[PDB]
Amino acid sequence: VGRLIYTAGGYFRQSLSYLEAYNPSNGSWLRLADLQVPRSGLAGCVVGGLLYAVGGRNNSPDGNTDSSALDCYNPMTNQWSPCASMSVPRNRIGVGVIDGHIYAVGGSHGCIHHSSVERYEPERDEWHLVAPMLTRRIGVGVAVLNRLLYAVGGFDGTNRLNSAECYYPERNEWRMITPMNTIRSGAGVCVLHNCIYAAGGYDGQDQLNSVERYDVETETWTFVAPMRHHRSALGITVHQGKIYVLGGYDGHTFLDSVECYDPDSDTWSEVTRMTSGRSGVGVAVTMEP
Ligand SMILES: CCCCc1ccc(S(=O)(=O)N(CC(=O)O)c2cccc(-n3ncc(C(=O)O)c3C3CC3)c2)cc1
Repeated sequence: VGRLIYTAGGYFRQSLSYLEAYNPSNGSWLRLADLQVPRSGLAGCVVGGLLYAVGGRNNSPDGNTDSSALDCYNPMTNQWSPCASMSVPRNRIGVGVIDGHIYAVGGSHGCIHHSSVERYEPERDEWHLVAPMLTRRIGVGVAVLNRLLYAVGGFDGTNRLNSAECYYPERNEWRMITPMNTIRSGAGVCVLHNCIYAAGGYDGQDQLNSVERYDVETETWTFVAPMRHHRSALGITVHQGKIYVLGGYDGHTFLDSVECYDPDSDTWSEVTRMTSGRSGVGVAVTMEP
């Protein structure tokens, strides 16, 4: 009990500093301490009850600064603190956690599209590079299942991608997996039960409402019910056996919609609205502040 869905940063006209937390048990939203630096295209994650904001970019009227930052938010104090910075700026990043360690995957620095990957050790407050992906990927979806790290879709600088790959930590090695049925850049990627879900994204022509899942045992991708809204650059997380998607861009509006997927009924429902429409957020779940 007592866990909230935290959304950090995002974009609407410029990069945002908002930290806001949604309580699925009562429908309430709380506005919490702003990020020290506004950022869109970041990712969020939680280790040891602390919320981490990783990478992104501050797009403002006066600048476009890609972020190498790792910042940690403690719900017990409602305060952000800087942590060690990554080796390189990573906008449009994906992140995953294995065994208490944060993996930062891909992303962009100016016109550079990274294949590099690095791993953070909270105990030592240190990052170290690991093996790079087989593909350069920005707008890459990342998730962890069974202590394996997956990088899904994205954009390599020339093409949006349906390909996906998996990192095996004990071998420090990446291998391709079955590609998705749909090209997806800027999708929401998460894990639920024994599958990696890829929701939404941009296929090079349109923002998508379709959703597909990779069963790690059978190595197949299967479509599930589509979202109500087409969305790219959405936030995503899992809480109490359901997927939550937050915001994004539908080709017309920066959405405030939050939809929730129930795998037992294979249905999506609209559960709340953010306080304002935005894309490019980082999202994670931890205790209320
Ligand atoms: C263009 C204007 C359309 C409306 C719009 C949408 C979103 C934002 S964002 O600030 O959230 N952002 C903007 C940024 O960093 O370029 C952002 C963050 C994460 C992923 C992505 N993403 N997803 C799909 C694709 C794609 O093209 O394949 C991309 C781009 C190539 C990286 C974008 C701002 C404005």
